[PDB]
Amino acid sequence: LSGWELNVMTVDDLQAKHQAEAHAAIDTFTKYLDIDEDFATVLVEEGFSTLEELAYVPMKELLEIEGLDEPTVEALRERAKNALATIAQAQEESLGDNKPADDLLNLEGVDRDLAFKLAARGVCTLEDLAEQGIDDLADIEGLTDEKAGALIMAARNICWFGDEA
Repeated sequence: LSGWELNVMTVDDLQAKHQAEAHAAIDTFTKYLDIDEDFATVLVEEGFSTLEELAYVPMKELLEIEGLDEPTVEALRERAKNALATIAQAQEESLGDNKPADDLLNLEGVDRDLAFKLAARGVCTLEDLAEQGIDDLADIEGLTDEKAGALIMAARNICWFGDEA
């Protein structure tokens, strides 16, 4: 009805979602004023909670913060770089919901590419391959139907026909 993604998750904490998140960000600026601790704190007016579009901001609006020396701005830039790094890490961890473990790369005949493709197909655990047919594991970038069938036979032999755990 609104066209935008609605989110209702919290039940008792972070219930307001606008005031409880305003003054609770100590995990973000855990090392912000690394020169000395008795300098300042992050503000709520600007927010200091974005760390993505805040990397580039002119000096027209940063005067309202008392105690603005060049170590302060250098520590701000260093923390922005560290935030960029941790955000890129969180992205590269969240986008790829595959995680091919050691049991997935131990199959004979699959490199990183085939492992990633079979993990993106929808299966990621060894015991759940026997219930995937030949056409189910088809349309793979770099996998012949005969080779896919043979790998399915090998999987069902090592897991089901082998009778081991």
